[PDB]
Amino acid sequence: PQVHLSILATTDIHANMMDYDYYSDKETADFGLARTAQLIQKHREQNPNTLLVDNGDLIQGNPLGEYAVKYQKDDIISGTKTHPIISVMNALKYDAGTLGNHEFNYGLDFLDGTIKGADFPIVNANVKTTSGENRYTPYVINEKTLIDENGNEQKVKVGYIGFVPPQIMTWDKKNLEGQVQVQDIVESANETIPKMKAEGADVIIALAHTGIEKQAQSSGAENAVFDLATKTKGIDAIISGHQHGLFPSAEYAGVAQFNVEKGTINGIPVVMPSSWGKYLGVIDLKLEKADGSWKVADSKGSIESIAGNVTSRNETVTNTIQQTHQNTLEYVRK
Amino acid sequence: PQVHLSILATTDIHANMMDYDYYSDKETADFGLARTAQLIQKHREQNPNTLLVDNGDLIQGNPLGEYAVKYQKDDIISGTKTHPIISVMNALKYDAGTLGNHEFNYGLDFLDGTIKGADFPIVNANVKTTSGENRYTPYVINEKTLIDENGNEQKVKVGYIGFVPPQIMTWDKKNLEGQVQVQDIVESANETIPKMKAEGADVIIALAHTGIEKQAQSSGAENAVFDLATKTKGIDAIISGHQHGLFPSAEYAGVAQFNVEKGTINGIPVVMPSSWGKYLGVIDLKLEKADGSWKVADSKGSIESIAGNVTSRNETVTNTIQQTHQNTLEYVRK
Ligand SMILES: [Mg+2]
Ligand SMILES: [Mg+2]
Ligand SMILES: [Mg+2]
Ligand SMILES: [Mn+2]
Ligand SMILES: [Mn+2]
Repeated sequence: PQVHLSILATTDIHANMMDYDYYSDKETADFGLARTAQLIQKHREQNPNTLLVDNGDLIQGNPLGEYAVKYQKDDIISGTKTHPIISVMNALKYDAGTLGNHEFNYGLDFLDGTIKGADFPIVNANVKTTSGENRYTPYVINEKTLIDENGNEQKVKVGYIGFVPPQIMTWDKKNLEGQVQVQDIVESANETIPKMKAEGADVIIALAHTGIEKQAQSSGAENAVFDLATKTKGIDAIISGHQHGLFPSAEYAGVAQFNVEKGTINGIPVVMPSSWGKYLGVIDLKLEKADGSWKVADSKGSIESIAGNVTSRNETVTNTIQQTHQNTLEYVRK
Repeated sequence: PQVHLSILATTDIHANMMDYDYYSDKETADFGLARTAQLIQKHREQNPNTLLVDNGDLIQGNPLGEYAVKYQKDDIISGTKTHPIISVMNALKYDAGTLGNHEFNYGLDFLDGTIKGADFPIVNANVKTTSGENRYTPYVINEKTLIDENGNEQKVKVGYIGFVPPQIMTWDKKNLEGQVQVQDIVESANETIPKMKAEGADVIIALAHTGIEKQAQSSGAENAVFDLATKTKGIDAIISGHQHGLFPSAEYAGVAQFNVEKGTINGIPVVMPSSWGKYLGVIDLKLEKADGSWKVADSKGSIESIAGNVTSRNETVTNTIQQTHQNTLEYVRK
């Protein structure tokens, strides 16, 4: 009897809550989480066993992100106020998030404070203190009661692990030098996966804030998804970002280890849903239990555009962010 | 009897030649000089006395700009090959251009090489050598034979002067420290304008790669257009950019010195046509001659969107850039 599990994913939102360009000071139809959330609802309606994750580069990039750090830094840091972007994610009932490089742009304290307000775990395994301790929650495992194809309950332990590029040491040198170090993405995965398996994880989802190259690279690579898929063992699904590209896409047809039709790399489903909420990532897993152990019998990775599928703003996003958005308009209009 | 002179302006194109997103690897209708050039053609058909200028942040920003610096650096530097973006500008018969902050991202030598290939002058008055000499052509004056409203010829000397924000010393510290310095925008204008008037300039156009604030600022300001308009004398038209905003726009109604209906600041027409070719700036001057000297009798600044006015790519742009664009696709796809 199988379990059909769906994972929905956003990446590189870059603080675009509304379908709005603060620079031209105009509405747009082309991007924004208020539009992507319409796809999220649609997919949730299709499968009760649905998880929702974000892949980082979330809280920074436009004037709304600037507004939050300028006007609410102290209260966000203390946990008094929830970061307004995190409030949206909370309203949407995200199950997990992770850190992109741009999460570090406003300093470590603001990031810690941002994380404090999330209802869901925000994980990262490769950023460490100067003495070698995990600087963030490295992974989490949640026991989920999923419904199988016979309608029966199946308890399945789902784990999330996250990765950021080591190049944050360059990009955010001022904020980070002397305060953290960053372990190679693949080496972090290999160190951490065994622990997740020991602690009972049945399905492991990588929130890999890192892109895709067509061939192997060595340690320290900025865009390491191919290496994650080939050099590790135990990851069942990979969410990709950072490059602001699309995966799957036709360009990868004929590249060793890639299956464009299935959206897989080395047999593991991978999705990279563009940037700014222009696409939603969708991974389907068919889980099969044997010998008390779960495996992935079949999978697919796909992406869906908001273009042509979405024509209006999601009310949950709009209602949640509205005040902050109007505050941002005032801030921008000086 | 008057002369109607029209000035068309682009700004912050950021190497978007085609209406194409290299990151998602697909066509867009949203931006690109190939679309803006359709507005250029339309406006040129409306008035024989038309000038065309670019306001900087032109050669950098996307993978096409990267392709040029990576694959053609040596030949661009020597002047052996024209920068492909500059070939497009040459083909569209631009009359002048200027330096935005991003022109410095690839170093001083590459920028010098890029400029060598332009058929038109690229001016900048405020970047200086460490000893105080102008690092670039500070201004140019061209005697134009314009046609007045009686159909008669009128020789009018048009000058172009350009400015970049002094903050390039921070943004491009590695490329610039110890090699140039940057004079305050207003102070550069006040130093340079008298010389232009001495050399006979009748009409002076500022290619001001700098944005707009609603009230006065002091020396060293990043966004200095208000101060240019109020603290200098002798500028007849200002092209603004850098902020990626819109001007004229309704937000400025009721702000002292601003006239939204006419698109002026302190009586001088100003335009800021968004970014990436999403708008074309259009300034109309009605020039009158009294006693051997020209003055601007009436003026207007306006911007026009490619949205709703343009539905296809301009052939001169496409034909000129096609090979480079195809090479860029190969580069991006690896
Ligand atoms: Mg960063
Ligand atoms: Mg990133
Ligand atoms: Mg700029
Ligand atoms: Mn990003
Ligand atoms: Mn720009």
